[PDB]
Amino acid sequence: GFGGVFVGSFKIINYHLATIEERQSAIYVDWQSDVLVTPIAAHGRHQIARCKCNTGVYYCRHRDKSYPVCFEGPGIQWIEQNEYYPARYQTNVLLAAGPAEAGDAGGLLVCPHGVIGLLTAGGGGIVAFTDIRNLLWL
Amino acid sequence: GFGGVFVGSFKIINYHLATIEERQSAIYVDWQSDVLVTPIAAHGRHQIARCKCNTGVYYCRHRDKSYPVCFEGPGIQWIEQNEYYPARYQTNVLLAAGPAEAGDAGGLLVCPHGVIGLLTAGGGGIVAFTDIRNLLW
Ligand SMILES: [Zn+2]
Ligand SMILES: [Zn+2]
Repeated sequence: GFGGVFVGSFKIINYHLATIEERQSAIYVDWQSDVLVTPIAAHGRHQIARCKCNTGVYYCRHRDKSYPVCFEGPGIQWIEQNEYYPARYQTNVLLAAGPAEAGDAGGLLVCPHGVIGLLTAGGGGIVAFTDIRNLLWL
Repeated sequence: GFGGVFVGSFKIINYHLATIEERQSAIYVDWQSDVLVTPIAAHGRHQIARCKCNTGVYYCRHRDKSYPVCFEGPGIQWIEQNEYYPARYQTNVLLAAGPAEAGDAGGLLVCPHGVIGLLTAGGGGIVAFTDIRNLLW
C-alpha cells in the first residue's frame, strides 16, 4: 500500500517524490496537485477508482497500519506541511483526520472501486491525499 | 465494487452467486465458506490481499455506498436462515458492524493491500464477509 499506483506500465507518484529519470520520462505532471505519471518497467495491476466515494482506507507507513477515514471531497486547500512545498493552495486535495508524518507520502488510499488517491502530506492528526480519480483517461 | 474478484487469469466469487459453467470449470470450491475460484478469460483487475488487516472498507450495494469496518478476523460463525444458504455455520467469516440487506452479497471488502473478502450475509447491525486472503499456491 506504499510507493505509488502501478497501473500497468505507468506509475503514478507524488510530484515531490519523483526522480530525475521519472521527470525525463513523465507523461503527466502537476506541481499544483503534486502528481506525476510516467512509464516504468515495473508492470502492475492497480486500478483507478472512477467513483465518487468519500470514504476510504489508507496505508500509514510510520505505523505500518491501515486506517479508514471519511474525507472531504476534492478541492483547493491551503497546505503548509510539506516544506518541500512552500505554504500554498494545492488542487485535488482530500483532507481527513488520521495519522500521517514525514515519509508516509505515497501510501495508497483506496475504496472498493480502486485507488482514490495518494498521501501527499500530513501532521497533527490531519492527513491529505491527492485525488487521482481523473487520471489516465478519467 | 460488486461481483467477482478478477485476479490474473482467475475469478473468485461467492459459492451461491456462481454460474453453472464456472461451477463446472472451477479449480476450487468450498460451500462451507461460500467460495469458488475458476479460471476466467477476462484480464486481471484485482489483487488478493496477503495481509493481517482487521480493518477495511466494503461496498454496500443496497445503499450504493462504501462503509469502513473493523472485523474480528477469520473464524467460524453461525449464519442465520438465508434464501439460498439456510441457517448454519460458515467458515472463514469476517464479522463487522455495518448495514446489510438481501442482495448485498458480492460486495467487495478491500484494504490498501487489495481485496480481503466478499460480503456473504448481514442483518441488523452486523455484516459478514468471506476471507479470500488464503487462496495461495
Ligand atoms: Zn469508490
Ligand atoms: Zn491489508
